[PDB]
Amino acid sequence: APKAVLVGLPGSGKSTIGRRLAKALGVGLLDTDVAIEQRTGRSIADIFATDGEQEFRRIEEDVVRAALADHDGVLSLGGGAVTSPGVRAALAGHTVVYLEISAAEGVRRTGGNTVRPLLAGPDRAEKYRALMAKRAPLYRRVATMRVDTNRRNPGAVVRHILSRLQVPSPSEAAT
Ligand SMILES: O=C(O)C1=C[C@@H](O)[C@@H](O)[C@H](O)C1
Ligand SMILES: [Cl-]
Repeated sequence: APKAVLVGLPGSGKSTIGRRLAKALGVGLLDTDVAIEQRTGRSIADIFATDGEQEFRRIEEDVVRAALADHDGVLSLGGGAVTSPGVRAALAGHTVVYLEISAAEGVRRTGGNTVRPLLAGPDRAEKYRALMAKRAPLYRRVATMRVDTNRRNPGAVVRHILSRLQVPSPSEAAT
């Protein structure tokens, strides 16, 4: 079972944090969005467009359940997986790290490299805020470790997690 399952919104640093955490632990990194494409040979968008949302979610849940069973390292969950009741059920009992950010912080961090993100109009930021209002309550439900990542360097976030994922040395009996 995974050392840590990472959840959060775009802008939470989830990709970078996952890689860095896996590097520090020396464990494998499995991203469920990548795994779905590797197992189907179809892009995320293609699946949505042809089989529909519900079928994408069923495929994703199968992938997530298999990873929870078989993967020992860091598991990075796609951003909509927790909308599936079966995924929230399957997570119970796992170590689930929620990289928590505010709506304002998320909007800032998903603006990209343009200097004047406001000039493109409010629609993208409004859709982001809507997404956070829907997703954040579900991430708080499934979390076992909430980590405030607002204005923190990704290395500090990794240290915070590592200090709360320590494993004692085994006894003689265990060895
Ligand atoms: O927010 C979502 O529901 C999604 C997030 C991505 O990680 C992908 O799993 C896909 O684009 C759906
Ligand atoms: Cl690091």
